[PDB]
Amino acid sequence: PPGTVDKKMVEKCWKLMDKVVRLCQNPKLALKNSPPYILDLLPDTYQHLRTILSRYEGKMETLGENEYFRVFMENLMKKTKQTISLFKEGKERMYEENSQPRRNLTKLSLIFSHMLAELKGIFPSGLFQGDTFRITKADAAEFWRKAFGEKTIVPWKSFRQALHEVHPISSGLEAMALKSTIDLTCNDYISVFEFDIFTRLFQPWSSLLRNWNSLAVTHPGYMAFLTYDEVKARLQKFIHKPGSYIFRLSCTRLGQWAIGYVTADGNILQTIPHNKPLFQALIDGFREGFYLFPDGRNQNPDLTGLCEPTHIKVTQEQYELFCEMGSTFQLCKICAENDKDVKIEPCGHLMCTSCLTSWQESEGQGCPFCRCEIKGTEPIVVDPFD
Ligand SMILES: [Ca+2]
Ligand SMILES: [Zn+2]
Ligand SMILES: [Zn+2]
Repeated sequence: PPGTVDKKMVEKCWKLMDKVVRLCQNPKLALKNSPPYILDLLPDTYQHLRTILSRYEGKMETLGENEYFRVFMENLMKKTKQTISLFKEGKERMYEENSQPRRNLTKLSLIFSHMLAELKGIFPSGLFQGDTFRITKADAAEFWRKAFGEKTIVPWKSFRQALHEVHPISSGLEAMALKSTIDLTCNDYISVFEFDIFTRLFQPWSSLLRNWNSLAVTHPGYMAFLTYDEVKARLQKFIHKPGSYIFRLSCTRLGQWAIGYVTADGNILQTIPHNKPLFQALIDGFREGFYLFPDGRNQNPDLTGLCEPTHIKVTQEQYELFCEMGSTFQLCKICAENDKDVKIEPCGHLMCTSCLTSWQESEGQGCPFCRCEIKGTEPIVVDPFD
């Protein structure tokens, strides 16, 4: 895997994508129009795929041999069947908002959003431009070329080992946490589009992982992907506390941050740092007295050490908590399909049985997360009532 793409497969994905549309059109659901919107993202993906097939009408063989497209269509079918099955098992819970199956539909919608953004970035106007994809940051670009050359997409394991040579990765828990941020399409593959977005968010390249640890992993202000209405909702509690701020990612504008803050008048405003790294904007904003309380907390981090040449560490408890951020606690964070049903001793990490088995059968060393020895295992129930 992944195998070549036949026209019979593309017709199969379309039959699947349509089934998801029919399910989400249900008035009993009453989805949110705010991005990501799956009822718009799917027909756009379909309409763009036709554009791709339109340009490769006379040259279909070369399209099926394209490594990126084989991966994309593989993930498209997997993420679509995952959504269809989500409606199947969830049953009545889908209708009640803020339910665990319903929340997973939001996570999947965000991934479908990331997929279309990647497809339009790699196939502009329906033509493959992957090998000539320009990585914005220079220092990040020369790294990719040295390690992967003209490759559009690479396996996570290959990407992890490569990045490890320049920016050290102390443990597998840091690796899994790193993957949760950079692997937008969630297909165990890293593309130039994904790599570009990440290296733009956590610039400079010289202190890449040292920036990501201090801005996302251990920073209360980090909110990942949120809607502006969701930013107003959380900051509304601290509307009587000028200086209260949070920063988020936007699915409609990848690669840049959006900082929400509380004024003295009692308003919630929102700015976008443009040409300076996030920590440089937070430091300056801290001196100005606008960015004072991350998530309303009186303990604001000192990021001034990032400008200096060199030097902080992160607990493994913080890495594990970061992995549980972008989704619900129910989901296994390895496959992001099945729910947890087994606990590993003595590290206490949770997962599903299929992943643990797949890791052991693949001659893996110990726990899939921390790679520590497995003394014993015990089963857990994640959905006790339903
Ligand atoms: Ca990916
Ligand atoms: Zn799993
Ligand atoms: Zn473990």
